[PDB]
Order: sequence, then C-alpha cells, then structure tokens
Amino acid sequence: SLFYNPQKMLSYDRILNFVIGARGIGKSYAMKVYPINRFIKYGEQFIYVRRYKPELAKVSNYFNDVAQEFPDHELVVKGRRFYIDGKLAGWAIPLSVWQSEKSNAYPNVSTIVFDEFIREKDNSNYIPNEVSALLNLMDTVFRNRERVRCICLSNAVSVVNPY
DNA sequence: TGACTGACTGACTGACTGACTGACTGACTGACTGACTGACTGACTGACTGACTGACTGAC
Ligand SMILES: Nc1ncnc2c1ncn2[C@@H]1O[C@H](COP(=O)(O)OP(=O)(O)OP(O)(O)=S)[C@@H](O)[C@H]1O
Ligand SMILES: [Mg+2]
Repeated sequence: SLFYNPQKMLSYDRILNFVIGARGIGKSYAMKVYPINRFIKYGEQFIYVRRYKPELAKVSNYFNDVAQEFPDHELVVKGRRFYIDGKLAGWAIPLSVWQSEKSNAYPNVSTIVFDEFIREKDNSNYIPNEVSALLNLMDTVFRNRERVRCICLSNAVSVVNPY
C-alpha cells in the first residue's frame, strides 16, 4: 500500500522495535498517530522523546502534519502540552537533560516513541552512558512490573550502532 | 457583569564545556660517520745449515 501501518510489526509484542533506514515510509507519522489512537480509545499518555533540549520548534513540526488525518476528533497544541479531545496527555522529552526527568513524575505511557535513532557523521558529541541512559529511563518510568514497549527508527542502515 | 493583574511562560537570548581539525615538534631513530682496534699475511731477515777449498803425508 502507500504508508504501511506497523500493527503487524507490533503483533510480536517485544518491547524493542528495531526498524532501520526506511527514508519516507511513514513510520514517523505512524508513530505519531499510534499513541494518539491509544489515548483516544483507552486513555494512555504519550511522550515524544528526542535526545536534546535545544529543539523547542518541534512544538509544531511533530503534531501539525498528523493533525488533519484524524477525521472527527479535536487536537490542541500548547507548546510542551499536547491535548487530544480536550485531554492533556503529551509532552516532549529530552535525553541530554536527564535531571528534569528524575524530578518529573512518570506519565503512564504504553510505548516510548523515537525515530531518527542513528547519528550519521555527527560531531560525535552524543550522550555518554547512552545504553545506560536508555536503561535508566526504562527503570525510571514504570518501576512496577507493568510492561512498556519502545519504538526506535534509524534514518539509514548503519549495521552497527552503540545499542 | 466585569477591570489590572503575579506568577506561569514561550522563548530568546546573555555569559561558559569538550570533539574535531589544523601544524609544530622535538623525539626518535636510522642511515651515514668517518675512525680503531684485528687479520694477516705481502713483503722482510737474522737464525740455522749442508757440501766446496786446503793441503805433508797415508803411500813413496
Ligand atoms: N497517518 C498518515 N497520514 C498521511 N500520510 C502519512 C501518514 N503516516 C505516514 N504518512 C506518510 O508518510 C510519508 C513519510 O513521512 P515520515 O512519516 O516522516 O517517514 P519516516 O518513515 O519517519 O522517514 P524516516 O524513516 O524517519 S527517515 C509522508 O509522505 C506521509 O504522507
Ligand atoms: Mg521518522
């Protein structure tokens, strides 16, 4: 079809979703839509996870392109706040800034959302203790035994990456 | 039935780390660097040596 929807991928239900490359397949907007559908039909909070703090413009770069595809429901963009049908459930999450994470109470999020996972020829100033950072986040949110999933996508097929 | 608001707020900067790149270099080393005891034996030598001269008798 045109834009594959990842439900068949989600069928296996392992938490780690290693999707690689796929420039322009619509995994970006599928992983935008999916938590919105989950919050609408069940009531699960969602958090758009990036790596750094300085990006604030992603108030509108995440949510506009997927706002219209929903036919008959209401959406509100309030900066770091995301509202679906007048219910506040979405916020941006920086990884470089970890400390604000350790103060913030965890919203109940079924699946963490993340594409552009790989760094291609960056300045190499990524997050130190990177795999340890992801482990610390996973322990931090849902310290109970309730299961939590994660979706992570890389721009290009880098066969080996730190995780 | 309302009119600034005082404390949350987008944001939009204002100062600062390291990572990576752009030449030194002085550190390090290797390929000369011309000497310097050894070989040794090419040339040199006294040390050591075996057969011709030297004739009054064996013989007369
Ligand atoms: N719900 C949707 N409604 C409309 N178009 C969609 C939807 N989901 C995906 N797409 C399409 O998906 C295409 C690819 O856009 P992205 O979602 O950014 O792809 P992407 O797969 O994240 O690329 P990568 O892998 O991150 S480099 C766009 O042209 C959209 O039209
Ligand atoms: Mg993407």
